[PDB]
Amino acid sequence: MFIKPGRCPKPAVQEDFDAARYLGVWYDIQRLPNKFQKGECATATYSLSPGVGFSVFNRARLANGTIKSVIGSAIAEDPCEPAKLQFFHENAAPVPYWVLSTDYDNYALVYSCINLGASHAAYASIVSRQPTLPEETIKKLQGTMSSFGVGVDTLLTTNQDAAYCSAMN
Amino acid sequence: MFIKPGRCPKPAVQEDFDAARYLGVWYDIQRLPNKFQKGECATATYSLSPGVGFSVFNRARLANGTIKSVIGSAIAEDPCEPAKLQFFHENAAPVPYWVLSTDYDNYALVYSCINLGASHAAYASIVSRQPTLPEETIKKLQGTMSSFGVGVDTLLTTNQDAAYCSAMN
Amino acid sequence: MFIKPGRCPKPAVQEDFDAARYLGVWYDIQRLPNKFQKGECATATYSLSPGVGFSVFNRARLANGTIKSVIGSAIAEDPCEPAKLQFFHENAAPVPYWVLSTDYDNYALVYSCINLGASHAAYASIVSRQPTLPEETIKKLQGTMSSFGVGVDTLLTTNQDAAYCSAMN
Amino acid sequence: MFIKPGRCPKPAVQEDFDAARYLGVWYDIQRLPNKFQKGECATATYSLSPGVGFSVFNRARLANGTIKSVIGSAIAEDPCEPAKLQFFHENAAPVPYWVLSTDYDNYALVYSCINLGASHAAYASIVSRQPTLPEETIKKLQGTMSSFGVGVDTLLTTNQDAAYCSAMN
Ligand SMILES: C=CC1=C(C)/C(=C/c2[nH]c(/C=C3N=C(/C=C4\NC(=O)C(C)=C4C=C)C(C)=C\3CCC(=O)O)c(CCC(=O)O)c2C)NC1=O
Ligand SMILES: C=CC1=C(C)/C(=C/c2[nH]c(/C=C3N=C(/C=C4\NC(=O)C(C)=C4C=C)C(C)=C\3CCC(=O)O)c(CCC(=O)O)c2C)NC1=O
Ligand SMILES: C=CC1=C(C)/C(=C/c2[nH]c(/C=C3N=C(/C=C4\NC(=O)C(C)=C4C=C)C(C)=C\3CCC(=O)O)c(CCC(=O)O)c2C)NC1=O
Ligand SMILES: C=CC1=C(C)/C(=C/c2[nH]c(/C=C3N=C(/C=C4\NC(=O)C(C)=C4C=C)C(C)=C\3CCC(=O)O)c(CCC(=O)O)c2C)NC1=O
Repeated sequence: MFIKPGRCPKPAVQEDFDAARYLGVWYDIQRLPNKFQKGECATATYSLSPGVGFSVFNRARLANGTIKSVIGSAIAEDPCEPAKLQFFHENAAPVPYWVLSTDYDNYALVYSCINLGASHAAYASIVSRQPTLPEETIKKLQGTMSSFGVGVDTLLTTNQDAAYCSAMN
Repeated sequence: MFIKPGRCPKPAVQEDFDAARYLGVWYDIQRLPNKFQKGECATATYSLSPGVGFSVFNRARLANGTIKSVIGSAIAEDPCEPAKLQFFHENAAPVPYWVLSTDYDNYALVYSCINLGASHAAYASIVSRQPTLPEETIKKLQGTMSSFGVGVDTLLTTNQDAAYCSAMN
Repeated sequence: MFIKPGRCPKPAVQEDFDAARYLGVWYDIQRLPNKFQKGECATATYSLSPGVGFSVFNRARLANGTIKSVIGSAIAEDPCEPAKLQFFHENAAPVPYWVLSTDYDNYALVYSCINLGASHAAYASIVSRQPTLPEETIKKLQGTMSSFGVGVDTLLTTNQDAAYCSAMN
Repeated sequence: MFIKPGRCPKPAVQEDFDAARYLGVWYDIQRLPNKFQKGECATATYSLSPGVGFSVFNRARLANGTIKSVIGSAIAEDPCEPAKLQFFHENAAPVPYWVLSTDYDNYALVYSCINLGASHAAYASIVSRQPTLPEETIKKLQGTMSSFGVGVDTLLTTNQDAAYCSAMN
């Protein structure tokens, strides 16, 4: 995660967030540097749960070409704030997952922040329904991140090159 | 939930709890009074989840013969404490669910407590793999409940009459 | 605490809340029924703390003329939300304390809610800098309470009779 | 804080922890590397609170000779676990503080852990009533830390040199 001074901000989340339209495959496009990051080509696949919330299956391509995957469950602990989710990954403690912005069909902006006293740890990701996203959409989502203090200059562009990422197919 | 003096106790939970063996159908036998309890003939069905934890489907027979059902998800937030679950029901805030004692094939004793300052609210339930449970097992589980301050003569016996409950089939 | 259907509401809190001006003595005027309420003539005294937040000293007149007192600490866990405090009483688990409305020199409306699955438990109190408060102010604060579902005809009027309460002096 | 893979461990805390005997001045002797650490010569001063818990005043000597200090409040949220404290520092989010071991008159071992998904952030400190502690006591407290996975090889010895730390007097 990205660690820096200050307490977690509380940005606005997506209004009338509809988890049913958020299901399916998302590609990782851009994100904060992540000390724990294993790989490239990252996707998140969200699916139906017979309980509440939805199920999570994330996949990434390690430098050696091995695919690393993790399974999880996503639940909105407050049903009146359906965009403020808790993610329960196998063998992980619970972490927050906030959908700050999505149009369901093209893009989403996700934020996770955990307080560490007078510092905090964050994930922040731009994702896409495709392995790329238009520069115009990226710049708008970067504008949203700068409005709660994310340094857009620090964001890393994920490797989604078709040949490099072919091991994912 | 039943409101009583004192902060939540912390009873011992089932050693080496195995959620796989805990899945399937449980019948409500006896429980604490519950002001918003709907119905009798109550069952809990626990099933596989494609993410973490397991999925919850509870059913009860309302007075006019309708079956009320609720969907939920159960997750052990700490995998080293697998008998201390959080239940996430549609339309409810998270509640704890502690498996105090089970032999998986006959009985379980479950407890849930939320602190209210110097007072608390609790659920406590004896459940069975059949619509009845032997008196000797009920008595042993009442003894466990009395060891952390549950009053035995508050417990209600659930109506599990085969004719009254036949709408459940 | 008073148990009712529904999950906790989230009423608006006092803008620009200034704990320094909120210190000193407050008299209980009206509150929700409270099964473990001890006494009448209730006052809350808030004082400086050498750490963060402020210190709490609550007093009430028991039926046999003894004064019951409790010590606590109040901390706003998020300094950007200074009217959303946590109160830590001797012998109690943490409880929320939200200053919904105050003019610092006459009245305050305080609210505390804890979720119990699909139901909740709450405290709600109208307090005054004097042992009485004008009817017009009581009526306005009842209107605020009714806007998030408090039933006005549940509220109890605290005994603040100068002769009955004289043991408090 | 020190960040590494895995979830927070839950080590045993000091039995019958008595906050009254823990009050006064403690010197920082040894601790985990701390990405947020400002200075050397660190002391913690714990004092009476008119509310619950105790008040905190920490001081350290920066490389330029300026003294940095912070104020805080310490509260045990569960009165039955008085060694498991929450520390509320001015402008910080709440952080845990566990007294793992103390004899009140010579030494204490303190641990703080916050989960970051499949990693965690920790503080771990050996403190003393004096600017030094016997090697025998340090080695015993290091044994306690190794028993829940702390790498004693990573611990840093705090500069408590009388001449360097004279700016603290
Ligand atoms: C932004 C919020 C965000 C959260 C809450 C998050 C948490 C998170 N992601 C994980 C894995 C993972 N997370 C991803 C990918 C994603 N995960 C996503 O939330 C998204 C949007 C993607 C990208 C498409 C992958 C591929 C893994 C497994 C490999 C790895 O650990 O890097 C893990 C578990 C690590 C483990 O088991 O070792 C956590 C706790 N990651 C995030 O980026
Ligand atoms: C002891 C722990 C215990 C917990 C944590 C618990 C929680 C719990 N049970 C619920 C419903 C329900 N719970 C049950 C039944 C059960 N529920 C069970 O956990 C068990 C063991 C049974 C019985 C076999 C049923 C039938 C419903 C739906 C009907 C109703 O609302 O009463 C709800 C939601 C109510 C709503 O949406 O209005 C909560 C929060 N109930 C408990 O009894
Ligand atoms: C509305 C929020 C509200 C909160 C958070 C609250 C909590 C609260 N009040 C308590 C006691 C008490 N609380 C009060 C009085 C007050 N307490 C107040 O917060 C206010 C505004 C007054 C009144 C002026 C008194 C007199 C006691 C001690 C007597 C008693 O236990 O009833 C206790 C501890 C009980 C014990 O140790 O047994 C709690 C948890 N009370 C509330 O009314
Ligand atoms: C081991 C638990 C432990 C906790 C919970 C802890 C938390 C903690 N210590 C802080 C400051 C501080 N903490 C210390 C010192 C100490 N603090 C102590 O808990 C102890 C035992 C000492 C040492 C004697 C000092 C001197 C500061 C202020 C200067 C600095 O930020 O380094 C801050 C606030 C930083 C700020 O306002 O910028 C936090 C959150 N530090 C810890 O070491």
